[PDB]
Amino acid sequence: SPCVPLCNWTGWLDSGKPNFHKPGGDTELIGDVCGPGWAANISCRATMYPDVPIGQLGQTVVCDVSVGLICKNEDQKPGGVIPMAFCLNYEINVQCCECV
Ligand SMILES: [Ca+2]
Repeated sequence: SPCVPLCNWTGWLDSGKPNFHKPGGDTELIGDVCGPGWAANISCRATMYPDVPIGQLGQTVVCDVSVGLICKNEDQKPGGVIPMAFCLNYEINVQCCECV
């Protein structure tokens, strides 16, 4: 008697955030969490940019379809058009496959 995985979106979630200790460094890795070697859909956004892929706002982040999000701004950048610096809280939504 086997089970059958149900690939559902986790909902927008957030492992790591700038208000924790350092601004950039938002690494939300699903790949080694839900099942290393999966193939499912990811959506990467910022709370203030829910429509726009985070790189487009002038960011250097990599929200990768095989592993999850990787926000790491190493090069300093003061100022902005948002009252926040580079690499701000980002979040992902991934469609991982589970049964209960
Ligand atoms: Ca985050």
